[PDB]
Amino acid sequence: IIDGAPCARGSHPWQVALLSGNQLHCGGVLVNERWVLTAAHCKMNEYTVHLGSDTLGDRRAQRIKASKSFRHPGYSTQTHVNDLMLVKLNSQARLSSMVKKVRLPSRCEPPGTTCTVSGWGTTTSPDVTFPSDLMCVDVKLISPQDCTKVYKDLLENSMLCAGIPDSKKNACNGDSGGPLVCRGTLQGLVSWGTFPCGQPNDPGVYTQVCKFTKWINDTMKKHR
Ligand SMILES: *C[C@@](*)(O)[C@H](Cc1ccccc1)NC(=O)[C@@H]1CCCN1C(=O)[C@H](C)NC(=O)[C@H](C)NC(=O)CCC(=O)O
Repeated sequence: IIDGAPCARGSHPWQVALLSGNQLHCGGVLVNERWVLTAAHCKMNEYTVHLGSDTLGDRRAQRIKASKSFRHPGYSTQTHVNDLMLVKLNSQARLSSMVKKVRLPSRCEPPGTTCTVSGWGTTTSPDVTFPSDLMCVDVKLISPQDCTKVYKDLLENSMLCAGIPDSKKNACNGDSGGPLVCRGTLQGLVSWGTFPCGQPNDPGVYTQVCKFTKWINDTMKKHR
């Protein structure tokens, strides 16, 4: 997260981190006791899931191994369209005041809506600086017509843009799969942006979750 600040303590109980061993790979969100929702470009053979603490690497944080993951069938490693994936935990997560299921959307929030994106991604770019505390930044949803002016052919229908005019506030490497919450529901998952990160007027791009609830629900039902 670029130009942000530590998220409010305990305000993101559904935020998880996908680790490679004990090293940050991507962010993610807890859907239920057995599933984490994240970005498809974060695909790995297996993962270690961090839950229950705003401090990445917290010795007292819950840790669960995940061996199975399933990317949306329409995902492209080329364009990153449909950049979402479901990761199945090997054992069910222990829910508590600090580990909760995220609230999935029933509708899409309109352009201009103020939202919050979080993650343990780098706070600087290209030079990397990884925070120990979960970082947050508020951004506003940008209409597709307005975002297309910037990204043109890079933009696809199920991608959602968000940012603040003339501001560096944005997501960066390590934040993928992370939550973009607007007025109580998960509206996006961090997907991509420009490099270096934080270039003013270059919106952050997210997978628009309100377009995928059917797939998310059916996929979980499928793997029991
Ligand atoms: C995987 C996830 O952690 C990460 C999060 C992120 C979000 C915003 C900026 C940087 C990183 N997402 C990615 O890494 C995605 C998927 C891999 C490629 N990717 C990118 O965001 C890459 C770095 N962006 C680009 O390639 C963009 C389209 N190009 C440019 O920025 C170069 C052209 C220009 O600068 O205009």
